Amino acid sequence: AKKTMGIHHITAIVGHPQENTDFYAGVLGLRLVKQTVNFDDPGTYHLYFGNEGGKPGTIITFFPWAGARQGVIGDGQVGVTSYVVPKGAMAFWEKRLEKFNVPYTKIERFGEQYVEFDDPHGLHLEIVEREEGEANTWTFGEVTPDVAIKGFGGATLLSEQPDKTADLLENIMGLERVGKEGDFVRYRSAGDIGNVIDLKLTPIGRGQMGAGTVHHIAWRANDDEDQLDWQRYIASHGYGVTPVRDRNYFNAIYFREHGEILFEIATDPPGFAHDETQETMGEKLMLPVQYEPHRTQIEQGLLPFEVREL
Ligand SMILES: [Zn+2]
Repeated sequence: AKKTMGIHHITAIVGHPQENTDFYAGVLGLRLVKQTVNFDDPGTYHLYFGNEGGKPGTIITFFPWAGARQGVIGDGQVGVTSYVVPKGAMAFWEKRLEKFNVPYTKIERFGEQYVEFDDPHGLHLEIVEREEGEANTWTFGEVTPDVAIKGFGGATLLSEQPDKTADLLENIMGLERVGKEGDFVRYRSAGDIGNVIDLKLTPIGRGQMGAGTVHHIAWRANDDEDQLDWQRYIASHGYGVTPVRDRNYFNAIYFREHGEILFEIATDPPGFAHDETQETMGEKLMLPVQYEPHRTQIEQGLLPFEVREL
């Protein structure tokens, strides 16, 4: 079958863009690498945060719509998004969360210690220390390369049918089974980031779509050719798959897996530096060219916000 390097990006519906940004840039120190709009709804932001380069495996993306049409975290969703930091950096993050009045808990699984906390709109996050994965050199506030979030450590999936999700991850998608512990089976992809995928083995009841939930998880393809191969393979192995959609910073295909999680395969190229320079990406509102004749309509409707140090 096929083999993905790991997570490309994760996409979530959240609340006010300023609140979202104050958390992901202000607290977590991630770079806003692209501000654009939702391809489907031009009157809604689509914000992309990541490491200094917005590299695949570091990219968290948001549809911020203020007013919180709140969903419920449950089966058929990514339950927890995992962020990896350098070895020894746990205390930096614990003290920083405390400074910002963000409660956290400490849990252990598979011999690793995790800091668990929620973002302002209810998404479940965690931080884990690992040597693997390139340092994030985006300096923002007190966040420096020796402590900065390097990207995703992985994610924890809540599946309506965990046996089917496991079969997909291991036997179709080429992830290696690490083992089982507690209520989890763990899988590892071959990349050095976005690579540790935990699957909860007992269903906790179906989630509800809406704000404060993860919308989908995207897995990496090396290039357009690899993605086309994925489309052919996935469609012939028991799933519905969309046509390729050009999202400007990558091409995308989507398929809902049997545990009801929405998966995506996204190409590593071209990335976020091809309609803005690497040094300025994230600074201007970029639009799908189809909407450039409505820039006035579009901007008039978007809430202002700024990336700011807290
Ligand atoms: Zn996506």
